[PDB]
Amino acid sequence: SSLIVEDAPDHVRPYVIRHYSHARAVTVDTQLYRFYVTGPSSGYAFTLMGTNAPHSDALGVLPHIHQKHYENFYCNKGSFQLWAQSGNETQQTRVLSSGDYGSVPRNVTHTFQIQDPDTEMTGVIVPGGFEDLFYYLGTNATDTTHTPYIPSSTLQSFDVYAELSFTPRTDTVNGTAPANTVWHTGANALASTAGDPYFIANGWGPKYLNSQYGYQIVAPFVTATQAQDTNYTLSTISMSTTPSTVTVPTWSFPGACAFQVQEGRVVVQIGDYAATELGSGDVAFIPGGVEFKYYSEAYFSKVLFVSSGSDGLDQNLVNGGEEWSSVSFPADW
Amino acid sequence: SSLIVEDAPDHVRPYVIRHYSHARAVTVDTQLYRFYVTGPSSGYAFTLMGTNAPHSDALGVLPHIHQKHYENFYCNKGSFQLWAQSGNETQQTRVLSSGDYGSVPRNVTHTFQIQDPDTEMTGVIVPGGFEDLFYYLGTNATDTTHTPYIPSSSTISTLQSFDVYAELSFTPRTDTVNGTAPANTVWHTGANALASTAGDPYFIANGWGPKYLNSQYGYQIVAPFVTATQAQDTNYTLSTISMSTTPSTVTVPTWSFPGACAFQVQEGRVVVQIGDYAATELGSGDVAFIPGGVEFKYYSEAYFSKVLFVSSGSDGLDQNLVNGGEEWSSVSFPADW
Ligand SMILES: *[C@@H]1O[C@H](CO)[C@@H](O[C@@H]2O[C@H](CO)[C@@H](O[C@@H]3O[C@H](CO)[C@@H](O)[C@H](O)[C@@H]3O)[C@H](O)[C@H]2NC(C)=O)[C@H](O)[C@H]1NC(C)=O
Ligand SMILES: *[C@@H]1O[C@H](CO)[C@@H](O[C@@H]2O[C@H](CO)[C@@H](O[C@@H]3O[C@H](CO)[C@@H](O)[C@H](O)[C@@H]3O)[C@H](O)[C@H]2NC(C)=O)[C@H](O)[C@H]1NC(C)=O
Ligand SMILES: *[C@@H]1O[C@H](CO)[C@@H](O)[C@H](O)[C@H]1NC(C)=O
Ligand SMILES: *[C@@H]1O[C@H](CO)[C@@H](O)[C@H](O)[C@H]1NC(C)=O
Ligand SMILES: *[C@@H]1O[C@H](CO)[C@@H](O)[C@H](O)[C@H]1NC(C)=O
Ligand SMILES: *[C@@H]1O[C@H](CO)[C@@H](O)[C@H](O)[C@H]1NC(C)=O
Ligand SMILES: *[C@@H]1O[C@H](CO)[C@@H](O)[C@H](O)[C@H]1NC(C)=O
Ligand SMILES: *[C@@H]1O[C@H](CO)[C@@H](O)[C@H](O)[C@H]1NC(C)=O
Ligand SMILES: CCN(CC)C(=S)S
Ligand SMILES: CCN(CC)C(=S)S
Ligand SMILES: [Cu+2]
Ligand SMILES: [Cu+2]
Repeated sequence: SSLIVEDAPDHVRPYVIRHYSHARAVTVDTQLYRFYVTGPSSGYAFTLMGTNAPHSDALGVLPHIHQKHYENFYCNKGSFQLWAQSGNETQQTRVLSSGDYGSVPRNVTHTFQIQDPDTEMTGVIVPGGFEDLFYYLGTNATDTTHTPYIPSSTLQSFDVYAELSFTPRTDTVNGTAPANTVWHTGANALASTAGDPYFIANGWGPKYLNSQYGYQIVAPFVTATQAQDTNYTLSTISMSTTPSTVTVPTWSFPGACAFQVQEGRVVVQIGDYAATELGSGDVAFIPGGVEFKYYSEAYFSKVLFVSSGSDGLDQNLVNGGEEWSSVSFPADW
Repeated sequence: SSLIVEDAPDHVRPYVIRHYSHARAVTVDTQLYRFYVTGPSSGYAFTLMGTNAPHSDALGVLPHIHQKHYENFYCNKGSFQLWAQSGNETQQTRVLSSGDYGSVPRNVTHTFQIQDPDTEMTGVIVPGGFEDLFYYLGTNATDTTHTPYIPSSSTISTLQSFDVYAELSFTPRTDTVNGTAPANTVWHTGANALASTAGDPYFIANGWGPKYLNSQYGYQIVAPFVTATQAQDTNYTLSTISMSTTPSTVTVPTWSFPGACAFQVQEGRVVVQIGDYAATELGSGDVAFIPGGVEFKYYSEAYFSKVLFVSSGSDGLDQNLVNGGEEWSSVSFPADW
């Protein structure tokens, strides 16, 4: 019943789960999957999973579609290539490195390939419960030492539909194809409407500065425009420390939310649990209707944030802030 | 008084300085430099600095050589391109992303260019005190909020006294493809070996260099960046050390080495206990400094942590772990103790 758990709970409650906790681990070939937030733990709001894997010369999965789930690919570290296509639109591919993001709405064909030896892919899937597929195809892993990974169609019920006619394009240059795309060389926009895949390289997407509680920079990844009926938001939030004269705000939202620290040290105080400090890869989950406070102990922290509903923490900070063109906040309060 | 400090001390002593602490910050144009370890703070053993900067369409510094300093470029986050050339050898260039490493021995022409918006370059220079150059080039920055960087002839002689020798004829090559040039190079697509020849620059992509597994105090994986082979008389080692937790049945070892050493956490949560100071837990980018001859203990509270480690001398912690370990081909440690 303590706040920190080794596997996500089997019912909705506040919790924190450390990076590389057991988290119902399974392996699929050389890949190791951890389920930090599950359907049961989030009341089916979303799934937050981590995949660690070594370099592979082959695709990590055969090309496929999910008709009822929206997947979000975030590169925690290392690098992996992601391919995506909607309808008959041109097929897109990007090589994601640390902090890069790839959006895969429902009905978008996709696959990936792990490039670097110490690669970690954080997946946020909406709605929650998609992890059953990985329990099913996976082999349970005890992983006593908590090592990141181990050194070395008919799945319609799980919402997986094969796309055997898809051929991942092979004309990648400087991490992107086709050639007329912007990747780490300029600004990236979110898709103009729902249904289309899109990618945002670390620090190149739109940002908003909120100065109500110290400085926080929200970099939206998914908004109402893209989520539509899937009804969620996703972004990174970067944070300064909170000045001594500023009260750390208490929040209570209609929907569940969660974050995974990427950089820095973030303290979270949820419900009646102790204020707890989270470091890299650690995850905090807050049920809808539960009060919480968070602040950065580090001088700069950045977290990956997901929320069920259209008016979660990220959107609130955006609406209370202003457009902003830097990954850094002002030097003066 | 307090193990944690906001600026590197003006003398040798155990300390920890948190990521983005003031650290006697200066700005050089859009770049913000923090001096986590200085000549005075390390007894002149080495300098460890952090440079945070936005994308630039221009070189971050005019091409130059240092005759008496060995520089080490480590990419904490973001990305920057680095060019390097030893004498008449082929000019090399790589685009470094998170966890990538570039080695620049004495007498090697080099320059860099910041590519990504949130870029952080950790520089380790031997011997220490090299930072005086940046005190001169730079303008003091108060940076009250500790933001990573601030949003939006005559010199010839001066620069030489700082061990900076301009190479005006050097033209950084412009035929980069997939983050590397020339074509016959290995970058994120295969193993990188440390240079077998002293004086030659070399690069190691994250996780692609040689590694060693030490199983004496839990699992630790050392990934050497600089060894005696390369350092020679500069007399130091540089590597990353990855760590598992320490099993309850294993005693966390107490270490002491003649030379000063230091580390900056890259990933995870690492507890350090130095001398008679209280144990302190370090996170992303935090730096711990241990004077030579001072006893210290460290362990990882995270299930996996990785630190960038530098040591003065030929047989510091990283070399010790290697000597007590075995060749290893994975960035992960075994699943069983
Ligand atoms: C830059 O790096 C990219 C990878 O990000 C390299 O792309 C790779 O290019 C090779 C050679 O063209 C492709 O392999 C070839 O694919 C064709 C088509 O299937 C096949 O007929 C050949 O037998 C060979 O296997 C490879 O698929 C492609 N990889 C990706 C992910 O696109 C690119 O070549 C690099 N450029 C340079 C100049 O180094
Ligand atoms: C892949 O990305 C690389 C950068 O990593 C691109 O290399 C860049 O290529 C351009 C044009 O060839 C170079 O600019 C040119 O430089 C010359 C010489 O100074 C000048 O005469 C031209 O006016 C122009 O400015 C650029 O310097 C070079 N960058 C680097 C760092 O090498 C490459 O073009 C990309 N390849 C593809 C297919 O996208
Ligand atoms: C996805 O495709 C299926 C089958 O064509 C279709 O029934 C469904 O409406 C699509 N869903 C969305 C959200 O477009
Ligand atoms: C999977 O679970 C079974 C049943 O409890 C166990 O015996 C086996 O060792 C597990 N496999 C792994 C790889 O952890
Ligand atoms: C969106 O999610 C919020 C928060 O969970 C929920 O209260 C609301 O009913 C949802 N809206 C729709 C139309 O489902
Ligand atoms: C570097 O070059 C200088 C000037 O040519 C030379 O005097 C010195 O011996 C060289 N140093 C090293 C370590 O090679
Ligand atoms: C810059 O800071 C240094 C170190 O504290 C100080 O010695 C120097 O005088 C400062 N420069 C100015 C102009 O104040
Ligand atoms: C190398 O450094 C160590 C530790 O500071 C020192 O004890 C040793 O004498 C040095 N060796 C040389 C050749 O300077
Ligand atoms: C394994 C990556 N993934 C989960 C985000 C899919 S291919 S759906
Ligand atoms: C600022 C980068 N640098 C220090 C490592 C040199 S060009 S010497
Ligand atoms: Cu999928
Ligand atoms: Cu230099």
